[PDB]
Amino acid sequence: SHMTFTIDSARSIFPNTQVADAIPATVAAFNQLSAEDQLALLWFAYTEMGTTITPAAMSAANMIFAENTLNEIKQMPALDQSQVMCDLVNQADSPLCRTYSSFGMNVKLGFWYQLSEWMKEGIVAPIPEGYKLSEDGSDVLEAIRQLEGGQQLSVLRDIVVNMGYVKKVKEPVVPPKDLASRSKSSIEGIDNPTVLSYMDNMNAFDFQAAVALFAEDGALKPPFEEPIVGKENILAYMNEQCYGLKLTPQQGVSESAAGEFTQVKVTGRVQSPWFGDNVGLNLAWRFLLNPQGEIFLVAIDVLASPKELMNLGL
Ligand SMILES: CC1=C(/C=C/C(C)=C/C=C/C(C)=C/C=C/C=C(C)/C=C/C=C(C)/C=C/C2=C(C)C(=O)CCC2(C)C)C(C)(C)CCC1
Repeated sequence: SHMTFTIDSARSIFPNTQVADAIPATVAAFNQLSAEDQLALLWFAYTEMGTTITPAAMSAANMIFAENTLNEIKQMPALDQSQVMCDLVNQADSPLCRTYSSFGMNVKLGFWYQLSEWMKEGIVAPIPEGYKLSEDGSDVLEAIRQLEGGQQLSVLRDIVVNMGYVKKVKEPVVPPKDLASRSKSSIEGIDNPTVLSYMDNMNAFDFQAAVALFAEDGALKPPFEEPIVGKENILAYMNEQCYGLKLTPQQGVSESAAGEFTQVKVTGRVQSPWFGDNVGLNLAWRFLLNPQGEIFLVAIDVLASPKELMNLGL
């Protein structure tokens, strides 16, 4: 009397999948730096991207939620403005740091975008002119710079959402696309209707229909994060982060797994609404589907290199 799979065990499907281990490795080294090296580093890392980041639409959609905090920061004198940003990057326990944690990912990113423009403008205390990183800061920055552009964005995203204090409810409601404006996924080697439905629903921003594909104890595991377990939790996450994505699943493989479960690996690209033209992250989706065809786990990973797109069969 036992269990074929746990979420823990499920997470080992498809072991020859190389993830971009350098992303969290670099975030971990970033976390050892001083607050002033940290903010300067993000300044340099952010600013480097230039055109790669398309900040305009997402900022606009999300700014209602950050407006009051931002304007409160706007009215502070420079030394208070610096101190608040130091509090966020240090993960201090302040009411502002807690309000920051309650913001949705896209609100957090629009917040920092606004601070980036005001810093440029000198409405917010900028990074001191000619500020120069420590040897350790400099090294984290070169590590970032060695990554593919999408992976650098992953670093930035990871750092941003983990600032402030450690239920994300302050985000906009998601409009699903019109029924007349949706796209049907085609994946080479794969006809699995759960997988195609996951792709199509996610692409249409129909997160009720995507959550409906999961088991009651099913789980969605983002890149470098713990699994999110159960429909209410998965829907909440999808509302926070999955608006505006263009998923391009390209290939995959299906195999039977123990106890009439089915294991499905897909590789492809995502484009975030924050990304430019031709920026995509290469992803794996690794599904474990129970015998009833429902998602017990889907695990999304950023791939180490484009070589991993065709790492499929066994
Ligand atoms: C901080 C800071 C500053 C400003 C920083 C700014 C302004 C940063 C902007 C960064 C941005 C805009 C990054 C955006 C990145 C987006 C990424 C990398 C998203 C990837 C998405 C993926 C991989 C999604 C895939 C998924 C799929 C396909 C699924 O099947 C299910 C869900 C999910 C897993 C989500 C300044 C300069 C002031 C200095 C002081 C501190």
